[PDB]
Amino acid sequence: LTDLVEQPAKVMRIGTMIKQLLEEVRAAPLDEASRNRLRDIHATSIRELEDGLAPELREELDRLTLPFNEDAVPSDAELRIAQAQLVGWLEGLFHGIQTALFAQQMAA
Amino acid sequence: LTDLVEQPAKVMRIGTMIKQLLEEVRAAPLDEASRNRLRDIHATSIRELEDGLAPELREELDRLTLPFNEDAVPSDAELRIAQAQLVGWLEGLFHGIQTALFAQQMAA
Amino acid sequence: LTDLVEQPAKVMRIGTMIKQLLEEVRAAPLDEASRNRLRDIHATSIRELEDGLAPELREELDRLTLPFNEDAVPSDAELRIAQAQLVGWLEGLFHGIQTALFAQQMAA
Amino acid sequence: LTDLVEQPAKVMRIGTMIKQLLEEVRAAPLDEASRNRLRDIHATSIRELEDGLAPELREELDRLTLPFNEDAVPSDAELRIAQAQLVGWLEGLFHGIQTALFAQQMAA
Amino acid sequence: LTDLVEQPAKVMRIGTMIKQLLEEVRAAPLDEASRNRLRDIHATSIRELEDGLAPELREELDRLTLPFNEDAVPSDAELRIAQAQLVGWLEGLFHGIQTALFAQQMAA
Amino acid sequence: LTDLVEQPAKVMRIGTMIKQLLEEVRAAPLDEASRNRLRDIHATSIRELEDGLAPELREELDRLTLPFNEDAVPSDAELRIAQAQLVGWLEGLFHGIQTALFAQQMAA
Amino acid sequence: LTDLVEQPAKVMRIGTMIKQLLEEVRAAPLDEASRNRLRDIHATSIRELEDGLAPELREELDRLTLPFNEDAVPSDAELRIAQAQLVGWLEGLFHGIQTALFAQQMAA
Amino acid sequence: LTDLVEQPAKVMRIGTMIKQLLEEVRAAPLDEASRNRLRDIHATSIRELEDGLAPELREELDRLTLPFNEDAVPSDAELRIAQAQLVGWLEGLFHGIQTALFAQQMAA
Amino acid sequence: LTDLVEQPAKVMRIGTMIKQLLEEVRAAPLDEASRNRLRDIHATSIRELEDGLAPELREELDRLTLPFNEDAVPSDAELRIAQAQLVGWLEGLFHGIQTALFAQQMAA
Amino acid sequence: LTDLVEQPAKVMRIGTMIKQLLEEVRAAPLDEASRNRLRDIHATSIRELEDGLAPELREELDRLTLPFNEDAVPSDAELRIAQAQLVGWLEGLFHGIQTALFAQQMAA
Amino acid sequence: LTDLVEQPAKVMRIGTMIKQLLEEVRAAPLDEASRNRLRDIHATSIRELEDGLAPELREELDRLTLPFNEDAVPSDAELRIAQAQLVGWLEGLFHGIQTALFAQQMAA
Amino acid sequence: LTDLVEQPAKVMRIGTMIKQLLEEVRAAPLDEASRNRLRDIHATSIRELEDGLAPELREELDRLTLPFNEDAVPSDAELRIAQAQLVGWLEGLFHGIQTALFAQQMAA
Repeated sequence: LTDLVEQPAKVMRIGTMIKQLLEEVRAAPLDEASRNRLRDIHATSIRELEDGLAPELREELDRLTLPFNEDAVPSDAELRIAQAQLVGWLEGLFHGIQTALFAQQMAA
Repeated sequence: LTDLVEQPAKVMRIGTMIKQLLEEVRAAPLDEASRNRLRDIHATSIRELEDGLAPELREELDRLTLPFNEDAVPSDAELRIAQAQLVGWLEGLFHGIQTALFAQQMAA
Repeated sequence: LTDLVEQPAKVMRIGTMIKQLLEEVRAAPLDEASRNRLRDIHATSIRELEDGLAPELREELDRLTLPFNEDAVPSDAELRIAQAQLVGWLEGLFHGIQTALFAQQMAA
Repeated sequence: LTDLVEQPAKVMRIGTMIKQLLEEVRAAPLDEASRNRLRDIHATSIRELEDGLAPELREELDRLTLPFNEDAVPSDAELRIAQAQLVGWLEGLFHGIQTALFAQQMAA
Repeated sequence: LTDLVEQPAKVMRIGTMIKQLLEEVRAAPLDEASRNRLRDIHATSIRELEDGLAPELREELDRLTLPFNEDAVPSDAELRIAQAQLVGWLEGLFHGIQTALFAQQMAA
Repeated sequence: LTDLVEQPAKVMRIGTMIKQLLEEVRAAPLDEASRNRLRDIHATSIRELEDGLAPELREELDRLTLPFNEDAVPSDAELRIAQAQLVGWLEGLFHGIQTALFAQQMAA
Repeated sequence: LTDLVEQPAKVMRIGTMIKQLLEEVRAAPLDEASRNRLRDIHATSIRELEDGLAPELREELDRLTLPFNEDAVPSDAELRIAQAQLVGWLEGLFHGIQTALFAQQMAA
Repeated sequence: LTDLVEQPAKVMRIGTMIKQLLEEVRAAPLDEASRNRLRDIHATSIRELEDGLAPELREELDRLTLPFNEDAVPSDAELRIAQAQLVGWLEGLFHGIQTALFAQQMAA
Repeated sequence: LTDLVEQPAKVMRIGTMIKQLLEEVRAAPLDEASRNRLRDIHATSIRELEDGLAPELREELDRLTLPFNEDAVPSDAELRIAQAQLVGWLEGLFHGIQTALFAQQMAA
Repeated sequence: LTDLVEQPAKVMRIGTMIKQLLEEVRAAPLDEASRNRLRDIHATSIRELEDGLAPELREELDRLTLPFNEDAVPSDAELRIAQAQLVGWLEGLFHGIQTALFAQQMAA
Repeated sequence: LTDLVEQPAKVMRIGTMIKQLLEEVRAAPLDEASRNRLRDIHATSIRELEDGLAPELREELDRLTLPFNEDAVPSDAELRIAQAQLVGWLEGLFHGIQTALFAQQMAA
Repeated sequence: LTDLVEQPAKVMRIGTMIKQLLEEVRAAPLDEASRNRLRDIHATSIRELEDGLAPELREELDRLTLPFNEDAVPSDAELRIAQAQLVGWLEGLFHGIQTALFAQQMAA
């Protein structure tokens, strides 16, 4: 299925980034400036993520994803929600790749 | 196994996404916007779950599933209930899958 | 005997869904909307369990369970009670099944 | 001894159900509705327990058990006493079962 | 000495019951109804206990035991005292039986 | 060993009873009735202890023992002292017994 | 040497009785009746220890101990002090004995 | 991949420096002077990071990174966001390095 | 060295007695009576310690020790200082004993 | 490569001095005298580090570090920031060195 | 180097003493009488310490040591300072002796 | 090693002394007298440290060292800084020493 993740080095790069940033948001509350920043960051990280994925997962991700509004600073809640979604989605994707590796390299 | 899960990678993917989002709802209370977003995510996530499930499990899931009304923003409580339901349903589903796998690996 | 649980995949599934939901009700209090929602879920979840059980256990479960009243929203308490009973009943059913399997595969 | 518990699967089911509900009573205080439901559950559960027990133990259990007064809702305390009793009685019963069983497995 | 405990399955049954009920009394305070109930329970459990014991221990137990008054509800303290007495007495009795088993089955 | 404990089962029995009751006195404060009952239990328990002890230990125990006056209800403190005394005396007694047993099992 | 503790069974007995009683005085405060009681127990317990000791240690212990005054109820403090001294003295005596035994059975 | 990180020693240095400083930001709130210094450190550190990275990753990092507004002192929050990002990006980068490396060491 | 502690059993007894009493001083504050008793115990205990020590260590201990002023009751603090000193002096003494002893047992 | 750290003894020395000092600033707040003192120590400590580094790392470190102003006492915060940066920078430098050594001694 | 500590049994004796007494000072605050006492003790312990040391360490110790004033009771702080100095000095000295023993007895 | 530490026993001695005194300063706040004494100890301890160090390390230490002015009593903060500095410098020094020792023991 590895046909799904075109650039894996890149997806565990960005996924690790977003995971880290979410762990930051939990730490302590943000101000308008920070929340704004993290929105921008989220848009860019999804751009870069679609690049490292096959059209299958690009479009699935697009279907699950809700872009943000720029006319308003999103809440610390919306930021937690938006990033947690991507963290779960990625962690389940790599669960797929690694379970495939273990079963197959077990036969072999 | 096929009679259960047509697309295993996809159902585990989406399942992890829902589990993580349930962990966020538990983390701290949401606002009007975030709980709205999570309502959407819940709807779309069921959409995407139906694809990787045989029609039996499609319809069983539907019988267990409770759509939200777009005429009111649901409470953090309803969101905890809706997401928790899919998390339990999914884990009992995959527990079935693994009992089947262990049966095969015991047979051969 | 084994003929008691006609569909084992399905009862471990639904059982896990009830287990999770009870854990949510314990988490923090629900509102009229949420607890109403779990009434619905409890009624249909029993339906779906009855599908996966032999006439013996269908009829026993029917004797032990007290359907909810549609005429009023049940308490956070009654929901814990109703879910807990099926959780204990199922966990004891599966304890019977697994001690039986260990007995047989201990024989052979 | 074997003659004591004629239906083992059923007495283990019912037992686990009773123990689980007792732990719910511990969780948080119940309302009049919940206390009523849990009383019923207690009565019906003794009904189902007598079935899987030899008349000897049927009658000993009945001598140790105390029906409730249907003219009044029992306290969360009376429910704790009654269920606690059946939980202890049951574990002390099966403890008999497995001490004899282990004696047999050591014998052969 | 096993000549002492005529019906052992029964004494570890009841002993386990009373132990459990005492663990309940410690949990949280009782009302008049519960304390009354637990008195009744104590009388019956001693009746059933004397049955499973040789005349030796029946009468020793009688000498150590103080029946309750029915003209008054005993305190949570008297109930703790009364049951703790029987729990200690039983646990020391089974200490006797099991130390005998280990020493003798060691020689043998 | 005989020169110490004429009836070992009985002295260990009663000893455990006293230890458990001391654990209850520690648990929470008693009332007029319960502390009265425990006074009785203490008297009777010494009665029963004398039987399983050689006359030497009968009289040594008596020299260490302090009867209560039936003209006043003793404090929870006096009860803690009286019961603690027998618990220590008994454990040092049985510690003597086990040093003797280990001597025999080392000899043969 | 070993001739110092004439009756070892008795001194480990009484020693354990003093150890327990000190642990009670620490538990919670005593009243005039209880602490009076421990005065009596301390005086006779020393008597009974003197029985089980060679002239050497009888006379040394007499030099170290300060009998109590019968003319006043001793403090919770003096009782802890008086009991603690015999506890340390005995524990050091038995440490000597056990290091001697290990030395001898190390020799042979 | 190897082509991705051209100067490994240098990118690891800079990374550890950034992670350490982020943990200082967590330690306690900073003053305007400290926030200014740490901003500078952030800018200079991205300068030094671009050097040890292939133009591919140079440009991806630049697309993900957000320069600060020198016309105002950023919050302790913006500093937490920016450094947190580079820490996640870096660990997800080197995670790529060692997953490929381990693949090679398993191959040969 | 061996020449240093002429009576080892006795110095170990006295030491354990002193250490135990110091821990009582720690337990809770003493009264004038207890402080007086414990002073006496301190004086008498140094008397008994000098006996089991060679004149060398007899005199070194006397040079390090400070008699108390019998014209006034010493604080719980002075008692902590004096006993604490003898406890440290004693452990540092026997530490000498066993370091030399272990040297011998490694030699042969 | 190894030619980067000209004097390794000296840089682990000075590095440990900075590590400890940062741990003190965290311990409890400093005064104008102390924090002035750490300004001096930071400036000279960088000097002494530059001695033990190849031209490469001297110049890089110079680019990353921001000397302090002699015209004002720096905050407890700036001191933590300034020390933390060198702590991370050094720890990353030595992580590079040790992974290189393990690589070489893994080769041979 | 053992030429340095002339009487080792004595230095670990006194060192252990002073260590213990310092652990006492930390426990709870002293009164004028106790602090005075512990000063006296410190002077004497240094006298006895110089005896068990070669002139080298006698004079080094003298150079590091600050005698106390007798015209004033030193603070609990000065007493902690004075004793901690000696505890550190001694522990470093014995670190020297024991590291010498291990390296040499390793060659040998 | 000689090029580093001319007198190893002495530098480790004094180092441990300084470490212990730093532990006391941390323990609890000092007075005018104690902090004065520790100033002296710090000066003298550097005096004594210079002896066991090659002239290189003498002068490096001096470049890192900051004397106190005898015209003012330094704060507990300055003392924490001054002592912490020597503790870090010393540990990085001895860490260098042990890397050298392990090099020798790996070579031979």
